[PDB]
Amino acid sequence: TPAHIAMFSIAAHGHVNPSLEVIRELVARGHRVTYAIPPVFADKVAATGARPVLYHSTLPGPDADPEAWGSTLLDNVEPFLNDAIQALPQLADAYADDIPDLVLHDITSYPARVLARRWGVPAVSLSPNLVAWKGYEEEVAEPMWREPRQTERGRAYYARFEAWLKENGITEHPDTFASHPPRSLVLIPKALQPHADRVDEDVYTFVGACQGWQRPAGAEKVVLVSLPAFYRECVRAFGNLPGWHLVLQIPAELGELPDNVEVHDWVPQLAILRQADLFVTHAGAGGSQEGLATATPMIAVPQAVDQFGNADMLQGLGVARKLATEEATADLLRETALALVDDPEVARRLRRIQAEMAQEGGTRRAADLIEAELPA
Ligand code: NA
Repeated sequence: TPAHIAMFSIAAHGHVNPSLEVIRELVARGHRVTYAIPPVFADKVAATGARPVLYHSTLPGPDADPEAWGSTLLDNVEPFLNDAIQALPQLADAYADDIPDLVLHDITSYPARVLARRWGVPAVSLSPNLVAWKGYEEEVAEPMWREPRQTERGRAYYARFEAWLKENGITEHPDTFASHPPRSLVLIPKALQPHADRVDEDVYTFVGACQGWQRPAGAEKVVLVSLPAFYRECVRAFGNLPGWHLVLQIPAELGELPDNVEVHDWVPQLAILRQADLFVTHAGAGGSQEGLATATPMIAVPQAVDQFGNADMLQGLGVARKLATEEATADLLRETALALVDDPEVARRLRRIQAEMAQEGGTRRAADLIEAELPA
């Protein structure tokens, strides 16, 4: 009698954590939720109340080095196809006698898309990062693929992808299949989406609200640094700076610590950000999102190209300064920190963005929108 919603993802934190609360909420509303997942994340998934449906994925495990996921475009993308080809039959079999009413999936799951179509039920894509805007194909996708696509390997990748879709009754081009879902909930704030003005809001809905430690007395400004020489620059930057208190998430090669510095291997990030006045971050999604949700200005120290994207966005919003690790020295860190925490306009902008995020809604709204897709 309860509707059966089948969620699909892979064993990667960034492709599971962002929708965990949505899944929990759907279970709380009485829906029967199953969640296709590799065994390493069975416990994680079961904790939401959803039933794990186990399958073997050939993608790197959640603890693998980022290098394992590849350095080139083809190296990054082929694994998702290879995985999908071998995962599809496993999942088809697992669900054969219990076809769901609706398919939910993280963007990485090609099998979810295929099965939704095979089963004749709606699919809802859940994006943990930015989505395509109108013009993306000409502006980003085509230029990006222009060279690899014309190589032998590239031609054979796309040939293989087309054939696989053809074997499952799909005639959409693989680029459409992969990058252009019919319906998507975007789990990042619109503020972190490039060209958000050209995103098709009949397809995509931004639901980026941040639905997902004690400040020392005498601390007038609290700075959290989260994700060597850089940590020591931070110690020199904030150590014994009057009124400041530094929380360093990093481990005895930092040297002697001043009294206003505390170091942890792990910290409750969101809990500290609620009581923090500055956040030094690598500017991945999540970090960027929690900074905005807590109206905490940021020093963005990006390294992995997308972070350079988030960082430029944040800096474009006037709520962060982007620094290279070459610039990330004590004097510049301190100067930047003083300038950001003392700027009433930075604070005003953060309040605006925080309010916009609240309006997007998060968990409750996402669950509503998923229910609205129940062919019902
Ligand atoms: Na804050």
